[PDB]
Amino acid sequence: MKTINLSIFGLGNVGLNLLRIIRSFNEENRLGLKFNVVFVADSLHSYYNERIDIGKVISYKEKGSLDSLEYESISASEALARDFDIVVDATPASADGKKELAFYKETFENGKDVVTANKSGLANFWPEIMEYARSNNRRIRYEATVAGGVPLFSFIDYSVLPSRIKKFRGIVSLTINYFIRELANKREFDDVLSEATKLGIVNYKDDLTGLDAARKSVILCNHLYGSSYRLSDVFYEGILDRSFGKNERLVTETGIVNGKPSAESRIKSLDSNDYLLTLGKGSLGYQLQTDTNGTLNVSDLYDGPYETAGAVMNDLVILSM
Amino acid sequence: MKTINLSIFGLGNVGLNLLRIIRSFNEENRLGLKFNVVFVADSLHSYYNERIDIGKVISYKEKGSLDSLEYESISASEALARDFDIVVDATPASADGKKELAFYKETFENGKDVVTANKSGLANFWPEIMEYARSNNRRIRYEATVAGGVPLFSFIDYSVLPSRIKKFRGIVSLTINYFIRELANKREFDDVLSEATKLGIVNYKDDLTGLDAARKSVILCNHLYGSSYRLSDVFYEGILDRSFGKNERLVTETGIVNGKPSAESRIKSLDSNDYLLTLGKGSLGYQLQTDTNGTLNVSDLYDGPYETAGAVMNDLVILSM
Ligand SMILES: NC(=O)c1ccc[n+]([C@@H]2O[C@H](COP(=O)([O-])OP(=O)(O)OC[C@H]3O[C@@H](n4cnc5c(N)ncnc54)[C@H](O)[C@@H]3O)[C@@H](O)[C@H]2O)c1
Ligand SMILES: NC(=O)c1ccc[n+]([C@@H]2O[C@H](COP(=O)([O-])OP(=O)(O)OC[C@H]3O[C@@H](n4cnc5c(N)ncnc54)[C@H](O)[C@@H]3O)[C@@H](O)[C@H]2O)c1
Repeated sequence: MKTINLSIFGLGNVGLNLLRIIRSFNEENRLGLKFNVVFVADSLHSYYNERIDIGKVISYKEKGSLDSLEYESISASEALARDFDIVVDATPASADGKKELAFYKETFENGKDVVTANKSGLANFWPEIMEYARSNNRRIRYEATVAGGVPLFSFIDYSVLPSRIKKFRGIVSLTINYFIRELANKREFDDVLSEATKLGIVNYKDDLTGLDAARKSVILCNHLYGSSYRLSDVFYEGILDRSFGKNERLVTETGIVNGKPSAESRIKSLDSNDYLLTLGKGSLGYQLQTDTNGTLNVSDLYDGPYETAGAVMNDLVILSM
Repeated sequence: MKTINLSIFGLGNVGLNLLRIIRSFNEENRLGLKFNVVFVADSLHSYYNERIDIGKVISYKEKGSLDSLEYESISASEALARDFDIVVDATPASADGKKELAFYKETFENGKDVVTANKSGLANFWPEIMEYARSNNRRIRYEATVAGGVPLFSFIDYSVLPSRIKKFRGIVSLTINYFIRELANKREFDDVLSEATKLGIVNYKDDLTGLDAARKSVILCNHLYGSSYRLSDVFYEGILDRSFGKNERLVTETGIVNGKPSAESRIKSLDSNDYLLTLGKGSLGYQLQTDTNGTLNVSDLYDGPYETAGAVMNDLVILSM
């Protein structure tokens, strides 16, 4: 009954599952919403139509066959100037966040909101993105940038409204924690890495230096405390010679320390009854300590891109409803 | 900056902590909200004022000294007819739900919304309460009726919007589970009960027959599936002669079974790695399996009335923001 129009940038693990979800949601939902797609782009294609056939785009991407499509081809900038409501950024994260910054600037100025799974602009240029949003009276949500499909920003925004002090501890970076836990099994780094490569588990540098965790901690700290931090404002460390205990994890923590928001990702030996120790190697989870709503433990069972796309979709519904 | 006016019915473990929270929230919040209280009632007092002094009401209730107050005394019905926005029901749960039904009817017809921690009207007269709300274009929220201060209805309503099949399993009834676990320690019923009484842990009939769980399951199932069930539509059981295993809990489950919403509270021996087995005796928690947002585990560490009042307060903010 209410139609919301989208331009989707990126058709990979997240983007392609988002298309599948949008299709099912359109057919099934009890929210009175319909999401129409007017534009899809990947690294090779940039297709516009008043009513993109989503099933066709899915089927042709699955067959490696978007080459075969009839649609208008227009550049990202032209697409932002066409009539629609929301941009979805499911593209690769740049090293410096500049491309994401420029893209959100142009999106906002063209009068559209942003939902992003890409953390790069937010981790490097948060106050600039927020200024461009405010300036243009637009909004951005970023559920999927931290803790994938486990509700986190919607949880903070709608479930614990009365709490003022919130403090966060979590496993939000899985690959480095996989490596730590395997090394704690008394395996050699080279053997863990070799197998992880064959399994598709891991250029693994950003993960294993703790930088992935650091980028997420910027977004989390800024959202929680209204800080305007970038990467240099947070602490992080990684694993790139020593042995690891069974109770060691790279834990990401944010809170107010000495009157100042603080964010850190550190390798710690946890107490044997710590909630975070209970999480499986594929499980994202966190403990959120609040002053009015107690201390809450939240996690999923198995992280994956379908659930991640489901977080993007929750943001899309929040913005629309 | 935006002022919302409340009438608070009940000044006990929940009600009195709600007053304390409202005071701190008014002083501290970054949401641009202020909650003003125009009316408070307990079993002895029914005080109205354009601007009730909350600190005074707290201090006089703590001293057992509301007798000493100057304010207008008016009946609940007169209070509902005065100008305000929301009624908070933090009163005792009736056996049959009729008093709660009549009270919400009069609240809605007088043009005010309801936030309730009392489960009784909802467990017995859900479709009637919902019809009276719809009829009068009013709203009711009930976060605190099931799983206390652990976000549950706000979680469903704002964090997993895209998911259609949701299925729920949880420990939502703590006292019966306390008794089960103590009995699993090879103690005698009479000794558990005697100690529990001295400790203030437990007329314990509704808890130990599983009826408390059953009432909560009605509310949960109706919220999840849009059913209009009452107590006779759900299954439940209790402990009121045999021995109990270490892995037995009274688990409350809801889901679609054979195309029909189903809700059951049953004593089950859980598999040793079940999430629900990880919860402490003071911990409410649940696992929510969804088709678009994965399977989510959520719990608190220690249930209590302050956190429960914090759930009431989250409902108040949702209704107002
Ligand atoms: N579960 C996850 O995979 C997960 C979880 C959280 C966040 N993310 C983030 O979501 C984003 C997408 O991840 P993914 O796994 O889908 O990546 P992917 O590599 O599977 O897909 C990237 C997609 O973007 C496309 N693309 C590349 N350059 C483009 C351009 N200039 N314009 C439009 N499209 C372009 C690619 O062709 C591909 O379709 C990343 O920034 C990632 O960090 C992913
Ligand atoms: N943490 C918890 O204690 C908890 C958790 C979930 C739900 N609840 C529910 O919240 C409600 C309140 O629980 P509580 O622990 O605060 O109970 P309580 O017994 O501590 O307080 C009940 C309050 O209601 C007052 N009251 C009694 N009759 C009244 C009337 N006719 N009008 C106005 N006030 C009246 C009492 O004097 C008292 O102030 C109950 O329905 C309970 O089932 C409580």
